[PDB]
Amino acid sequence: SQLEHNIGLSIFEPVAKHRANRIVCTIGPSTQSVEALKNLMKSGMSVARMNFSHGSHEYHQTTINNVRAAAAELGLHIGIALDTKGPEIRTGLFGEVSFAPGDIVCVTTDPAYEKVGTKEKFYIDYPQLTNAVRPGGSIYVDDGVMTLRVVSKEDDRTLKCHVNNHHRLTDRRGINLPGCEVDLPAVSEKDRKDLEFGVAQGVDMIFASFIRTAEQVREVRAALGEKGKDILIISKIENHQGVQNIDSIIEASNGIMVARGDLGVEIPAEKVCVAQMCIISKCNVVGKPVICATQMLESMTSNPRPTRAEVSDVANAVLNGADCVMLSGETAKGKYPNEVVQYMARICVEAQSATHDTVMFNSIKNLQKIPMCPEEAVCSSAVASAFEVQAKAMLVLSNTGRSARLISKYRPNCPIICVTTRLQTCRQLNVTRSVVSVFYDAAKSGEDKDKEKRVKLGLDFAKKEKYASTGDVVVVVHADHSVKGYPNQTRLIYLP
Amino acid sequence: SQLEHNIGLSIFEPVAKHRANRIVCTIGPSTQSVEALKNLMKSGMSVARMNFSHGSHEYHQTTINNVRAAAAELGLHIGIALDTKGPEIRTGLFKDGEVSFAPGDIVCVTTDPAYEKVGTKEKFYIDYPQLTNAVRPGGSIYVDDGVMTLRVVSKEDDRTLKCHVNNHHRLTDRRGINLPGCEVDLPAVSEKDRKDLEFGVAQGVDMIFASFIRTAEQVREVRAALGEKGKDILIISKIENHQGVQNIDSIIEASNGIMVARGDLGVEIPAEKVCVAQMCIISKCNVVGKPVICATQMLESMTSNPRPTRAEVSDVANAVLNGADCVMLSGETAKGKYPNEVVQYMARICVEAQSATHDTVMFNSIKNLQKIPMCPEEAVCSSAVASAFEVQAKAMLVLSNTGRSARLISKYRPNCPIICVTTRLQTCRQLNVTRSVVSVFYDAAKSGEDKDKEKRVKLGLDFAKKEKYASTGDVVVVVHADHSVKGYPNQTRLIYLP
Amino acid sequence: SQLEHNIGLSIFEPVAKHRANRIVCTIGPSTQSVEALKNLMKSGMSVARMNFSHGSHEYHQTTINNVRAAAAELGLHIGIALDTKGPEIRTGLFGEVSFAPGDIVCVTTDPAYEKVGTKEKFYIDYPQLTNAVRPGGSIYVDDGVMTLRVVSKEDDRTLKCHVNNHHRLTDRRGINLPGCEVDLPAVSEKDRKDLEFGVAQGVDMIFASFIRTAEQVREVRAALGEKGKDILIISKIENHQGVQNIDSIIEASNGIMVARGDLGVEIPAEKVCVAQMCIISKCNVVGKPVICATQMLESMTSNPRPTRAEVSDVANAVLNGADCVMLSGETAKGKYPNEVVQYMARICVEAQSATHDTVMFNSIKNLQKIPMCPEEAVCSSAVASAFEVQAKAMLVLSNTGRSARLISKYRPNCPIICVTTRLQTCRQLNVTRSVVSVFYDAAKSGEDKDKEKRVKLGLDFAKKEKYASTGDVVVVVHADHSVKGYPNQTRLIYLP
Amino acid sequence: SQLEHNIGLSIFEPVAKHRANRIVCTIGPSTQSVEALKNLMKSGMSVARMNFSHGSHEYHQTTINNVRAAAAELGLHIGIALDTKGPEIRTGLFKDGEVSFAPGDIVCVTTDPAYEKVGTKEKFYIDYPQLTNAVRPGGSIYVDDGVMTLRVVSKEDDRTLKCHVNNHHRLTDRRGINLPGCEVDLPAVSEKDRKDLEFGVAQGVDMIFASFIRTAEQVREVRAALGEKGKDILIISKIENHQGVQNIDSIIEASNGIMVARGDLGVEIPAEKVCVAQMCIISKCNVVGKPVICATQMLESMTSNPRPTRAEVSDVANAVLNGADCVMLSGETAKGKYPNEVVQYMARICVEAQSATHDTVMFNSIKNLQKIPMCPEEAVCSSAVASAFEVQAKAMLVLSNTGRSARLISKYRPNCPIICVTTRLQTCRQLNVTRSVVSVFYDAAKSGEDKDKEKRVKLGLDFAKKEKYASTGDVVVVVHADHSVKGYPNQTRLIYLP
Ligand SMILES: O=P(O)(O)OC[C@H]1O[C@@](CO)(OP(=O)(O)O)[C@@H](O)[C@@H]1O
Ligand SMILES: O=P(O)(O)OC[C@H]1O[C@@](CO)(OP(=O)(O)O)[C@@H](O)[C@@H]1O
Ligand SMILES: O=P(O)(O)OC[C@H]1O[C@@](CO)(OP(=O)(O)O)[C@@H](O)[C@@H]1O
Repeated sequence: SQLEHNIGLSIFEPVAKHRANRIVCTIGPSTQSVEALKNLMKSGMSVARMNFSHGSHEYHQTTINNVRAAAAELGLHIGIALDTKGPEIRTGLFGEVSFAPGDIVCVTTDPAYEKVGTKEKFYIDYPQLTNAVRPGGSIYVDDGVMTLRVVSKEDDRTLKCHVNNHHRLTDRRGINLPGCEVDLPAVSEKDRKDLEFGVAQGVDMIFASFIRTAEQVREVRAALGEKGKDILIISKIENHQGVQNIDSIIEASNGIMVARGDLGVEIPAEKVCVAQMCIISKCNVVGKPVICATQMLESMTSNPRPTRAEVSDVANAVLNGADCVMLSGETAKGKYPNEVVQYMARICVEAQSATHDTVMFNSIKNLQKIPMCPEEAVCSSAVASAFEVQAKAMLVLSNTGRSARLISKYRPNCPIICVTTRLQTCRQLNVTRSVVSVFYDAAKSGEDKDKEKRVKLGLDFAKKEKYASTGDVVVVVHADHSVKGYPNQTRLIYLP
Repeated sequence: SQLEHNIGLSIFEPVAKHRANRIVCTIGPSTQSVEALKNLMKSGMSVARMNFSHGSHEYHQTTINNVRAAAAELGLHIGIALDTKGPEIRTGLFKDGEVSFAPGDIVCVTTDPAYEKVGTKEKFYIDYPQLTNAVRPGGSIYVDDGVMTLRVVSKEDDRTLKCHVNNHHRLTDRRGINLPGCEVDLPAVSEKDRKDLEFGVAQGVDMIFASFIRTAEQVREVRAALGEKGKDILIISKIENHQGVQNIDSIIEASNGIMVARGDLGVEIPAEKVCVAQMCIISKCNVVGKPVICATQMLESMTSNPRPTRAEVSDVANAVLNGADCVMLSGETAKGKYPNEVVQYMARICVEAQSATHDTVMFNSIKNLQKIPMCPEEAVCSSAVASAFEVQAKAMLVLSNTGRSARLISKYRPNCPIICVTTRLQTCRQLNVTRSVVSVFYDAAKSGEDKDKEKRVKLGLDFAKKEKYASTGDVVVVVHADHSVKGYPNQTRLIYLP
Repeated sequence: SQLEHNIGLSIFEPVAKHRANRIVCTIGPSTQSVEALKNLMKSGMSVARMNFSHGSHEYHQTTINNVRAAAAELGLHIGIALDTKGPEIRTGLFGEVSFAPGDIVCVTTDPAYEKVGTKEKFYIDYPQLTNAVRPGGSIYVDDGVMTLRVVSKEDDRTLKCHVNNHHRLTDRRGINLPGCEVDLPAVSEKDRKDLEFGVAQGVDMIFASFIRTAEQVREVRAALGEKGKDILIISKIENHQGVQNIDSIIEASNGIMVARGDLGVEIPAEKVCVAQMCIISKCNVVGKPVICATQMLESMTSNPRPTRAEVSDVANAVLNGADCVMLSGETAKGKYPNEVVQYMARICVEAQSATHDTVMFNSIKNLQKIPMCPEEAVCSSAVASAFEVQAKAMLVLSNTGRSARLISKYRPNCPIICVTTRLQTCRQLNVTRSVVSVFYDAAKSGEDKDKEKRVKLGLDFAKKEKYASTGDVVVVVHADHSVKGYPNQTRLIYLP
Repeated sequence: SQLEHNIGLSIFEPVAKHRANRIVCTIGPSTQSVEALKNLMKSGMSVARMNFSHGSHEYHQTTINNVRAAAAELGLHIGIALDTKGPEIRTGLFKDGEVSFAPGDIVCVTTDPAYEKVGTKEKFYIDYPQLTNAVRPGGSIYVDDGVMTLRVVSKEDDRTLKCHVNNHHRLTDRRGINLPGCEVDLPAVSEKDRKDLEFGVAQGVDMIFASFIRTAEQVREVRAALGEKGKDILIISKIENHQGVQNIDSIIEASNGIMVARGDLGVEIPAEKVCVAQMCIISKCNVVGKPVICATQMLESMTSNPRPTRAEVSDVANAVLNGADCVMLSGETAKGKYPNEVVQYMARICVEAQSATHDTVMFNSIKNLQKIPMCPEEAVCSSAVASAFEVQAKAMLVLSNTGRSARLISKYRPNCPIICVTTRLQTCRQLNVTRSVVSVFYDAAKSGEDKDKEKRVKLGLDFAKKEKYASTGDVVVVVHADHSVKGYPNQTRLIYLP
């Protein structure tokens, strides 16, 4: 039981030597230089997030170039993620006002009130407004620091609203419709240009904002088009629809972000913790990477030490089952970008060492539909045989990354060394728990039909990184001599 | 499995009507007035914490009087907790009242009290005579809440360590010292604690939060300090350093309860190791059935902001999921801008984590670790909770004079309120640290002996009905003694509310 | 796990002192005298079975009188069971023949062939014959020592049959239709007279032969009528229909007999073991007594020692979960009636001591629909609290026996002392595992509204029978001072 | 749970096509002819047992030759087992060749060999010199297969016990003696066993069923007796008395397998305690992965009747449910009227009990009791069986030269056939005592080295197809070594049948 595992926990035992979970950092002024990036990588960054809410194509190009130069200097494969600005609902032009508690205000969707507007009749660029918010429900303004409650519908396009608290305003502020189905495009026009940038520049994954339906995930894929077919889509769940539609969004995506900042505006703050637990477990169950985001070490934007709550939050995201934990402002524009990543890495390792070896393995395995595909039977059994011999490492050949993700899904307690023939697989596997990638250049080194070259490369990597030594058993997953497309074989071998 | 339970969780379902977990609030200038305290109680405060690190007896008397007046007007039973300063290690003074250190700086620290008032950048005093025994070369000394770190380089003599400063810091008079990973032979109770404890006993406080408990032997010395007049006051031991964590079993045995004092603990042990200690300490309390409080920075940002961070919301939820009876607020309510709002948030998060808890998993896990044979009252209490799950009881009702039997039922983590009918007002107040329990006072002076339990049972069932725990025709599980057994409950009944 | 429980088993540990399972014996010439019966009771008999297949009303009256006198001498409550002859299918008159392997024969249902018949055209008194057995299936003759396979339908009422083996014949022999729905009456005319005898003489239960449907169980109850409303009906499952309809037969009956002798003729012999396991567990799950019958110690009809298979069979019926095990020929007409019952009792105790304490409790509890009725919550929790304190006995007040059966359903490891106000409850509880009955005569002793007299009677019985001593905890189940109709209260008390 | 599994059982469902359990038959005048033996093999005999309690070497040679000829004509691999007489305790002779005892009779028994040929009602010989040490006053001596019982009353001298006869019995020359609950210091092997063992080794028998094993030390003495030429012959130890049961762990360690010899055991220990020993011994073999045979009277009534009793059917089913690899027939096939029919019945009951078994419960239970870390081949074998369950494999295929790896897979109780491709005919024959296994012989003399395993794998997959275990496009789990590892299998593959 969890309870019996807990009472056996000790703060005096050595922690795991090899960190399983993965850290995503947002880049910004704190961290854009090649030097800052290198330190960030030494500190524990596996994925660089470009927040496309702000900055131009030129700014983000500097980010891209600088990441790639930092990584080449350190001999690392660092994934690069494009986080889209996303379709959004905003007020029209004004140039300011002030709305102290108790006021009564009118919001219009007629586009002749866009450039005009005042304390009494201002624009909202969402043209379906008087559908979504029926009388009695709420309109959130500016990440919901200000709440408005609609009484009724004035003309076809205006609603009447009782203001609830203090606040100032300015043009083009952010609007939320909490608990309301929102019928926006998956992809804004700015998003189209940003995605096609991302394709052209070869980003590894897209963090797709405000994903509400499976259909919107497919819109994002079609926009990536043919040249972008192998770019991961990580759907950001940000409102009640996302949560409602989670099953089918998962099916459509390569992975999920629990985008708690935005989600905690759209749904009551205390319900985010139910959503988190639910979503992370649903992803664990299908073997798709999941990322926990937002304010995880927030106070380290300004302090050299995190709060007790913040350490807890990181530990528990790991215990919940998240592959990755993310940093936003902490690394983008904080005083202590390196220290915050180092803390995050230590907390990960600690939560990982407190995790019961085999509980996830069994739980996940018991929820799988029988019969399995052969490769999944091979990968789950390989993880079982890793526990059985206390393997210090596993080794998988994977070109797309599929097989690595499939092993990671069963949650072994050792590193998964993935020898791959694709640089982009090395980068994309950065969002998958446990996996460590080694590139085999098949053009340079030859075909390796019998797998011996890649196996040797992987076993030598295990020695060099001090995962294992001579005479240690390693579990090795790839195809036999004739099967193509997936691994059908496991071997236990002793390092020479 | 947890994993299967998670995938079935819903944000769309109604949440539990009755909050199981309890909230301890620290009182300060934000919240000390009668009016502020009524608001706090309405928002969900069950225990008022006084931090005796600060403030005179007069300040705290006002807190006590105000809490009592507020609770009287509302008809609530509210616990009052006295949190001791506890013994301390501190530097001496510095010349000019301050001195600045940079990395690489070598400084001698001495336990020779000659140097107490004349600290410099070269040499300063630390008031712990066992210093040169406690930290060897290589070991660390933490200054000013760990903000500054010293590596001990060598022992110069039997009272002097040569140290290396690890980082930039400005140091003022009499800063706190922490000796990570060292035993520490301070008394259980300082001279000041005695005057505060005596004050506590005189004013009739319900519990001590005893600072810096490292051994069971110190818990007993706190009990001895409270004397005969304080024999009934709960001792909740604060676990604050590596020793406390290492001796947790015997400290639990000796205490009435535990507080995981995360702020201090995370200065003594690496910050990341606090989550491991929390999970362990909380579970070990659950297993023996003693209340445990989780403390420190749980909603810290709401000291200034009307909304908590995402980290802070999950912290509260996860403390409840770990199994904590209580969650605590410190500066959030002592000194903060939004003391009502933060208690309201804490209460909402509590209810949400409770509703996301698998109903029977704790019950089973806790039951499976008990030694067999149980004493009869524990077999009675655990089997009552089992019966409650089996009929989906909306409430349980237990007669308890000391609180023992209420705490014993709560140990098994029912998913419904536990209505306790008690003959002691102090039990009413002290059950505020116990999950699920709701107290009703039976006045035996007014109403008579109640040997056959009928009046107390009627009072409880009326309470359940009035307070909307249950309605006519609902099954309620009722635990007390039969007509002859004395000293503990040997009987369980299932009863339809009349 | 079962496997881990097994490897811990020891043949050197003391066995349980108090036998939980119950033994039914068939009476006959070996065992009809008052003396023989007394020894049989001393040996371990809890229920006397009168086999109404043979013997007259007068013969069985002697059995009844003699049982009641033996029991009164020993101060015991012995249940008396009437096992009905049952509707049956038989051939017509002949006066004999012989059918060595390979022969070809014709069977008719025209009743003008009843008194006549020979090697070539003999009667079968089941008039729906050419419906049930379609060409290709089989007709069993004389407990299926002889099998016949039908080729086709000659005239409306005749079938043509290929004989399969040697055998002789005589008038009025037993016929089975293996795998065929058989549309007979639940109650034969002989059965009506026998049941009304049973009512008049006050038998405790009816072992109802050849029960195929719930509806037939109700026919048996209606025949018992008003004066017999409280007589247990134990339905004997004897063919594939019984097995198919088991759920609804269980619902209708007070209990079940797995009538393996008859069942092993109707269905393939090896399938009886699947049926046994299934039926016994279904009864355990609803808390209704079940009896395993037929050939359990067969060879002890003639030998003073059982075979290894026979000892195994008894042990495993107990391990399967059966309340009772039965003896037929072994006690009715064997040389060693006392020894066979003594063996059976020792095997029961051994299997009981090898049973894991709490596995049944949990298994049964986990299959119950939540919410439970209050009395069932009380009874299951009382058994849980018995395990928790290692109670040496439980004590229940029960007038109908309902509450005793409900405690027994949760399978405690100690005796269940039942204080009852009805002599017939004492007798009927003989088919329920663990239960030991004490009669409280309320007319003689008074009302006992506060339960103290019956509780004292039960606690004194616990002392006298050496279940418990002064200072032992006992779990005591009855109503509180105001509730009527069921127990709502449990207490743990120390024997004074 | 078992209980939930039971309630879902159906008599109407199709049963498994391939029998997992194996059947050992004793050969006698009913079954010795080539023709009788072909019929027996077609009916399901996998191992032919010779009972060396009776019969000359010539009789048994005929059995061996006939078994081999029958199996050759059918193309079957059939194990041959030699069951030793074993050492014995017996009475001496009586005057007039007999003597009758009644209850209450006092009789002296002596270990003085002077009395060996002149037993009377007053005094007779028992050929066990340690008698007066082994049974104290109060203890029992069992005569003539326990049919007669003596209570030892007193010790008259160092070679004479005064006894009380418990029951009526007529006693003839040289009846068997059993000393219930006493250690018994007979040799592992009698002088006769040596000539039988030597005969066994010369004729190339596949296994010994070694009688009356009480200690691991005796198992080793049987192995030493078989010498170098018999180093490869399986020793299946017969557990026959309390010692055997008490030392089962070390006897298991020393043996290749166990037979629960219920007939003899139930003379030594109370008859009811045999079910407890059976369940324990069978499970302990399952846990270490050594074959276990259940024996004695399993279908006894079919010695004379064409149909078994209800007890006998459940006995076979329950031995299979306990976990026995094999079930045995003795007189049923040696001396009986219906030797084919009884084997056919045994086989049908086996298949029914197998189909009623929960597929994965054994796998899990067995796996959870293994020490971690496993050796790599056991991790390979148990994980292969896991993969078989996960894809609902219709067969597994394993390369094994000694049988070790086949037995290691069988240990984990897959629900499908385990096809073993072996390079030794003797392994083919010896795998007949192992659940699920079906052997194919690869002739390395004819067909070559097969270093890369491809020929042996093809032979196995062809076998699976020909024998209707699986068809084209079915997944099959395949276990052997990779191209470099020697001595054990380090590799598992899932392969679609071509
Ligand atoms: O790229 P994924 O989809 O993970 O499949 C990789 C697997 O396919 C195989 C066989 O096709 O790759 P490879 O051909 O490169 O040797 C396996 O060896 C390898 O484990
Ligand atoms: O006869 P059953 O149906 O078991 O009900 C008996 C129960 O009812 C009660 C209460 O009605 O009987 P009683 O009135 O005889 O005292 C309980 O005390 C007793 O446990
Ligand atoms: O005879 P056992 O002990 O089963 O060992 C057989 C195993 O060893 C190996 C390797 O040595 O045999 P082989 O050399 O005959 O190919 C594996 O292929 C095979 O599975």
